[PDB]
Amino acid sequence: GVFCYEDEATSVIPPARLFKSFVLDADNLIPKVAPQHFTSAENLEGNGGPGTIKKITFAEGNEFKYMKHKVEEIDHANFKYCYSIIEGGPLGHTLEKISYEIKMAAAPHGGGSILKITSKYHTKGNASINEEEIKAGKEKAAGLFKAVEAYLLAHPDAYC
Repeated sequence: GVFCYEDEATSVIPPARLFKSFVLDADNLIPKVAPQHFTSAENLEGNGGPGTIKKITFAEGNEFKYMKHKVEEIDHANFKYCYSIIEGGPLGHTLEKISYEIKMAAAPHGGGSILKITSKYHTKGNASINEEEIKAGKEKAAGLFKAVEAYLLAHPDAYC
């Protein structure tokens, strides 16, 4: 089954900075912002736009594997980034893909942003929403939006 999760939250930053940190500099920023679950990244093969595989290096406790993060549509004009995961630790037994859709919208907050991450989980036809793996995916995605709300609260300017 595809399950469809979202975390919509409010940031100190205009969404240009919030998309440009979370998604565009995901390669170093996410692995500095939940540094316990992600260690580093590399742009594996891609044109910078969609059809790009990023390789985000990935952990539980210690470093585990490379995970492969597939860019499917970027939109800095609406501060969106849609992506996918063809291979990875979560993909590993029970999932055939995961998607993410970022949209970053305007907020009622002064100078701020609505961040969204979506994540969907395409559970292999042998497997559910892994109560183990999808409860991790939803809590680790919250990890980043909260830790980025703090880190981008301290470097609002960096991604300008």
